[PDB]
Amino acid sequence: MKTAALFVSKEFEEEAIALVEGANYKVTSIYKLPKSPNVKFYIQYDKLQQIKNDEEISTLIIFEQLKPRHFINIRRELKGKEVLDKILLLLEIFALHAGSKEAKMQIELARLKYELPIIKETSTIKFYKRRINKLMKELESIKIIPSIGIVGYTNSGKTSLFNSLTGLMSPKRYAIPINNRKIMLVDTVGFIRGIPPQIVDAFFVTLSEAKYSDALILVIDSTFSENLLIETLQSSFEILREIGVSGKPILVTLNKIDKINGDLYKKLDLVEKLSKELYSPIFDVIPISALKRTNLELLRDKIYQLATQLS
Ligand SMILES: Nc1nc2c(ncn2[C@@H]2O[C@H](COP(=O)(O)OP(=O)(O)O)[C@@H](O)[C@H]2O)c(=O)[nH]1
Ligand SMILES: [Mg+2]
Repeated sequence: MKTAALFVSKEFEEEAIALVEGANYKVTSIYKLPKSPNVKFYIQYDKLQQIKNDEEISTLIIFEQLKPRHFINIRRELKGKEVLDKILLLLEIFALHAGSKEAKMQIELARLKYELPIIKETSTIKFYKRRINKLMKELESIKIIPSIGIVGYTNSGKTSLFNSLTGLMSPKRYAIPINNRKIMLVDTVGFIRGIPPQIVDAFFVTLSEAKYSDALILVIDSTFSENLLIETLQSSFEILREIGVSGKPILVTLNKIDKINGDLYKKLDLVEKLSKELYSPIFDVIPISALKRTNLELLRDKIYQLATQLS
């Protein structure tokens, strides 16, 4: 596929894996961040030589923000093999999920702005600012069958749910038949934790495409403690309100129920009471396991009923 070597702290590893896969990479190797980073190469020189020459690794991904000197030196070595740091990784995730011209322009504006300090540390500078100025110009100027979008935080199992329904391009829109009805399933970008300031506008503009969909499926990790559940739901419904989602039916799926080892009904009833406190209209709240294929027919049937309600 696209294979990545990923450098990440233990604290972020789980999260960064799910991010790398949202950027359509397979993680084929994982290393901690270097204790004592290399002034030139950030990662160790011998490691960089191995990755340089390993035709099974297409891309180096470092879950941190790299200095311009690191980019210059890494890109030199890799010789056409790609390096993403954390900002460029998330811009890649956005680029793969964005279908609108406005989002595409914000992503490109961010990527241009991020290259500037790299070029400055290396006329080209002038070429880049003219494009940056043009896009900013055009952005300030633009400012003046049923579709169900899948939303939720990273690692909640949005891709697992989509794959499971589809039986599986960018952006990912995939029509499926349920009974006698055709339904368009839309992979929206996730809610993302810890978004670097530089890319917040590209993030929100990409996410705000969720308002194109007739209805939404909101995916929530059931393994979360009760107070983490409350917070996740408060923040999901916070964000949806602020991007201008209003009156769209929302089907909430409490996922990963297989991994709960614990009280599913109390979790379910908490999620249901709270989601209905925070938002209207809630279509329904159901428990599933997208991995273990638990309650998939329930999910199926509820997507069909919701599609019947929309039509
Ligand atoms: N145990 C369990 N794991 C799941 C389930 N759904 C997804 N996952 C896993 O959790 C991680 C996040 O899943 P993914 O579908 O990519 O989440 P996303 O970042 O929101 O798209 C992946 O390792 C999935 O295999 C589930 O129902 N149960
Ligand atoms: Mg995913």
